[PDB]
Amino acid sequence: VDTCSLASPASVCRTKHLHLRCSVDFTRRTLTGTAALTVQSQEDNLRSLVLDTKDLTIEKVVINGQEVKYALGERQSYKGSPMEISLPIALSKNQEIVIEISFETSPKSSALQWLTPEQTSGKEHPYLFSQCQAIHCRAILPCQDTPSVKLTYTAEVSVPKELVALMSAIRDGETPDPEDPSRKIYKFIQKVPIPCYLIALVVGALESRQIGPRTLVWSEKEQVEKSAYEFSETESMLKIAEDLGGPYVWGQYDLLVLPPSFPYGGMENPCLTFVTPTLLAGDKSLSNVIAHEISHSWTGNLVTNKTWDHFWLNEGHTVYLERHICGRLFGEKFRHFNALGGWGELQNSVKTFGETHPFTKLVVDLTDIDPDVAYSSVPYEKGFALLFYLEQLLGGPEIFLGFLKAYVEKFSYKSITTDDWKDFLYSYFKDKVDVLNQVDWNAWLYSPGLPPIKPNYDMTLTNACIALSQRWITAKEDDLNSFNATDLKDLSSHQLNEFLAQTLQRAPLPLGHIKRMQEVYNFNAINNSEIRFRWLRLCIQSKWEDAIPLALKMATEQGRMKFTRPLFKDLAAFDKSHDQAVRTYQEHKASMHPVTAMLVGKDLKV
Ligand SMILES: Nc1nc(-c2ccc(O)cc2)cs1
Ligand SMILES: Nc1nc(-c2ccc(O)cc2)cs1
Ligand SMILES: [Yb+3]
Ligand SMILES: [Zn+2]
Repeated sequence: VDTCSLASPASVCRTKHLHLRCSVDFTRRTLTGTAALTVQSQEDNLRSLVLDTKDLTIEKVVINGQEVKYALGERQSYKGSPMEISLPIALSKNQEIVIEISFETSPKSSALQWLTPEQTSGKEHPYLFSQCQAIHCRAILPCQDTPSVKLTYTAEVSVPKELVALMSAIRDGETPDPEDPSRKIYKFIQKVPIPCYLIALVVGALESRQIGPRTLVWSEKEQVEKSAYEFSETESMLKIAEDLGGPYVWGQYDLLVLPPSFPYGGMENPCLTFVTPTLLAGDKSLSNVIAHEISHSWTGNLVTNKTWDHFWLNEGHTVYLERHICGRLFGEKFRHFNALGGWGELQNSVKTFGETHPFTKLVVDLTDIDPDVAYSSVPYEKGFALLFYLEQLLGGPEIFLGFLKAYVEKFSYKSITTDDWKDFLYSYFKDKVDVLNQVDWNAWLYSPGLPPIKPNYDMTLTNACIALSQRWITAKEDDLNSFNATDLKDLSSHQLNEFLAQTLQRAPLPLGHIKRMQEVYNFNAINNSEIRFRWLRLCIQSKWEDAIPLALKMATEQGRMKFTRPLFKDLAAFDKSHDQAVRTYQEHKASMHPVTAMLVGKDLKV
């Protein structure tokens, strides 16, 4: 069972389809309307069912044109409140009914961020976006909020007429709202069954530009041009992904560039990937995030984790595919560079969590744990590490990609656990079971800390990063004069980032070293978000007071948790900025994304 859902499990009943009809009210910061769920009984004599909700106001439940009895249970913290519905007529196995629930969301829905005009690029219109993963869909509409159930959907969304709605679905037309000529209805259809965490909505002053045969970029007008350039590799990435994963089944692959407060680098919403504007480096250097979101169209969206305990299936295989796309575009040495970078990231996470911490396990027990609190790079990189280790063990990339494609084919449109994956692994590689039995499965899947084996990594592109990092770490005062801008001349932006990543691992450095770095490399001028992030962390942890306003600024002017959370932690750990960190958080709290607010608050112990 899914310990994160309070709804009837899939073994009792299954939602087949959602029809959503709602209106977006910016003045009230509410979504209001009806969720019509087509539900199929999996049991004989079914007389009631339970749905997940969180901070939803229920007006009525209608079945067969009549109002029916329902009750809301006690709130169970982050899980929300179970909604039990008494069915008018007992259902047979496989019998389907339609249950139409009239509801309204709370302004504090953890699924939604409502932005005032002053929080947008254009400063004229408000903006709304959703983020349902893992378990926030219940904060938008009543549903079986579990990835074990996959449904198709249709929607009509009424918005002020000067604004545009988009969803994780194929755009199916727009018309004036016949109930209100100040409004427009946008229509949507998602014909491929999906888990409900992939339901998504944005409403705002959006413009679009075409960047490939099946891709429009959407954003506020101010970001469209930069976005179209930054993500121009999208179609070639899709073509490579199709070669590795099989047919792209989703029709459209559009991109939405969100305002700065979007909490993740991206979110793989079907037909409409959501991305952070911190990707806009000016040189396409952060495009691996697009590769990653594209790869989710197979691993995650087609083959889905059955519960959140098995989230590594989603993330590990997606990083694996992502690195193959990047490897095809830029070479195998680059795939290895990124892979080795990912091992370093895993080192950080384990060091930070503690090597006995339950959240360093590949498969976790999320019973009574808020998945938002458990989220980290561990399922990404430990997942990737396992697959890359298996790749090397089992005969190399070409062979392991054969498994990958077969795995996607096998489990498409289904939800699976680590058991299912392991069973199919053993089935596909039955001719190599002897090899497979040398894998320490208990350690890999269920033990905390670093993996029992480190894969083999090509070092070619990483050597120069390590060389320069070590020069700085081993430098004494009388050596600082030897550094100059020519040191970076043969480094790509990826290599500069990794140089900073390597050096940050040994932080603090002496304040004199860090001042010299700025003097010769002018890292303060770099706008690449990844590089700037690591540089500012390096400065704060090395106790450079001058970096305080820059770190505070980066932490608050964007909201990607990858950056914001460690920036606030570093600022709180520096005695000179500690009070500033806490105060700044308290001042920005109200206008932050609700999940980010909560997590930063936890991090700051406030
Ligand atoms: N065997 C060795 N691995 C490394 C290494 C480990 C992690 C990184 O991110 C980068 C390099 C240095 S020497
Ligand atoms: N392998 C691991 N997966 C997780 C995890 C699982 C589900 C989430 O929503 C967030 C994090 C933590 S450690
Ligand atoms: Yb010396
Ligand atoms: Zn992902």
